[PDB]
Formats: sequence, C-alpha cells, structure tokens
Amino acid sequence: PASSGLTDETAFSCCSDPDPSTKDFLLQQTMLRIKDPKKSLDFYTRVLGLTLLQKLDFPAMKFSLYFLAYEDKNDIPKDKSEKTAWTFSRKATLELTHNWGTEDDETQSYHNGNSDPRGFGHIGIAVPDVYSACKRFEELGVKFVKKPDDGKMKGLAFIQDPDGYWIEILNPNKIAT
Amino acid sequence: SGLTDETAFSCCSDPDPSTKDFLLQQTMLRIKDPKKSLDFYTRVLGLTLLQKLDFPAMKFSLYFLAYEDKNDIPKDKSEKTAWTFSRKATLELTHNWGTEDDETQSYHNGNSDPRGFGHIGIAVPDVYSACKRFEELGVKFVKKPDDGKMKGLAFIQDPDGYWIEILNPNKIATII
Ligand SMILES: O=C(O)Cc1nn(Cc2nc3cc(C(F)(F)F)ccc3s2)c(=O)c2ccccc12
Ligand SMILES: [Zn+2]
Ligand SMILES: [Zn+2]
Repeated sequence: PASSGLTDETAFSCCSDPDPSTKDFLLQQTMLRIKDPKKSLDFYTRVLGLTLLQKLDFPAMKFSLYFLAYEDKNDIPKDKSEKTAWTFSRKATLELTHNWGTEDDETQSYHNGNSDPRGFGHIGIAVPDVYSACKRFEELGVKFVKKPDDGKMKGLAFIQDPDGYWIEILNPNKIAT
Repeated sequence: SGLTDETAFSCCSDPDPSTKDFLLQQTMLRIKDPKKSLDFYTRVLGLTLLQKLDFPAMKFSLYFLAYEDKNDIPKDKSEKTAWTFSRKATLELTHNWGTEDDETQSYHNGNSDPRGFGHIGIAVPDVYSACKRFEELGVKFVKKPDDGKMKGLAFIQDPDGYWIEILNPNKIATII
C-alpha cells in the first residue's frame, strides 16, 4: 500500500515526552552559507529587521560567522567573552557563514536546497500582516518566490535572500485558513 | 582576507519600526521517514510535536516541533495552529508521501557540493553528558566532542544525515 502519510495517531504514537536530561536544551541556530556578507547583512538588518549579534572571525580557517537574531542591540554585552556567552544562549539565531573570497568569485554560488539536490527548504518569519510586509518588500526590491495573493494558498509569501534562500513570510493568526 | 568589522557594521541598519514583532519562526527540512524523524527529535533530542498539517492534494505532511511544554499546546484545533506558528525556534519537517519506501531516495544535507544550508545547532548545558547519552542511544556522529581542535562541541546527524551541532554556550568562548 502507497504512503498516504501518517494518521495523527501513528504520528503522535512516535512522539515521546522529553527525557528530563533534555529539559534545558534550546534550538539555537540555523546555519546558511552566504557569498557576500555586505548584501546579506544589509538584507537581514535593513529589510527584515534582525540585529547583528556578533561577528566572529576564524583566520586559520578563512571564514567568519555572522549571527543575526531578533534582539534589542542594547541587550548585547560589548565585551568579547560576555558577548559570546550571551549570543550562543539566544534562541532562534541565524548563523551566516562567510568563507572569505566568495564575494569576488563570479563562478561561485550556493544552492538553496529547493531544486535537485533537494534538502533544506527555507527559514520562515512570522509577521503581524503579510500584505503590508510584502508591499513593503516590493518597495525595497526583494525578489519573490511567491507573492501572497499568487499561486495556490493566498496569504502566504515566499521571498529570497541575496543568495537565493527561500524565506516564508507568514501570519500565525491566519494559517488555519 | 574577510570583512573588517567596520565594513560589516556599516552594512547593518537599525530595524525599521515596520518590522516590530517580526520573529524567526521556523527552519524547514525535507525528511524521508517521519517515523524515524519524530522518534529522533522527541525521544532523542527532547523536542515536542506541536502540530501536524496534512495536504492530501499534494501528497505531503508538515510536522512542527519546538522545545515547548505539551501542556501549553492549545487543544482547540484552530487555536493550536495560531499558537504553533507564533512560537520561536521551530522545525518544520516536510514529509513528501512515498519517499520512505524508495531505497534510491535520500535528501541532500547541504554539506557536500552543491553546498548551502549547513546545520541546525542545539544549546546544551553539558556537551559530554548530552553526547554520552546520544552515543548510548545509537545516534550517528560527525564530530564527537573530543574530536579535532574544537573540543567541547559536537556534530551529530539526524535520520536524514542533517548535521546537528551541539554546544554549551558557556564554553564556546574558551573552545574557540
Ligand atoms: O562549512 C563551511 O562552509 C566552513 C566551515 N568550516 N569548518 C571547518 C571544518 N571542520 C570540519 C571537521 C569535520 C570532521 F569530520 F572532522 F568532523 C568535517 C567537516 C569539517 S569543515 C567549520 O568548522 C565550520 C563551522 C561552522 C560554520 C562553517 C564552518
Ligand atoms: Zn553553527
Ligand atoms: Zn514553512
């Protein structure tokens, strides 16, 4: 018999209460490789309103890490070890990995995971209003994967960041619609 | 060479007030076997299935998981949804019906060519207990906590080969 996926019963039967040893675990980051941190920084801060928590450089290994999150910049400790302990204990951060030199390599780009080979699909951002969010996006020149009133599910948008990664733009109080 | 701090910082804008209450809601991974995947993230990693949405028309299911007490999950089917998509730091797992039965099928983890997405990462109080327990349960490892230069940090794999990083935020500054 063909897969018609799991019933909710099979689904929840596979689910377990968290072992108590896991009770302070925290989903801390999603890492995406980025070609140009100038574009990506502009994009995430100026377009989507994230804040740059910390920039870490690895000279020996030739990359930097940029952690972005929705956090007030006045909360960031300014001292390096204190910044670090604070950043890595934030929930929901983006870690953008810049392998140095990819910005000036015109033969290099990353793969967004949405065409062969497929894997990762997107990150997603909850907004209060998708239609003003998207109208604002149009005004600033964001490439769209899906306009909110386009395609099948109206009220749901997918935009792209400067590397092509998909970003769902979503209204949590109108998803069940 | 890399960007200097000054170039990087000068590419950062303050958030437009328009973006007030935007929140980083979800990261989506395509998964081969939702039985394996749900068992892993709940039993092994301690996350909680918040909701399941099915779409028979396109032959796919979505599973949402977060570190959340199941006693906050509104029972009301309309209000459960609203709550779920309002939680921060969620995983949307996407099962395309069929794939669990096709031995030729696996997803790409983004860590070999063509590279992209790299990993998710989980903040833990103690990487060694965490991993000792992962090892005990048969979790497959990329980097064990003692392996390599960065000791105190691990990478494990989920049932799809997606790399999950394990770190202690209090130890990061020493490690690096
Ligand atoms: O990923 C990038 O784009 C850059 C990159 N490189 N490296 C160096 C590596 N150390 C490894 C160790 C193993 C090992 F198998 F030995 F564990 C396997 C693979 C690797 S890559 C990282 O450690 C890393 C961590 C976060 C973000 C980006 C990177
Ligand atoms: Zn990482
Ligand atoms: Zn999604």
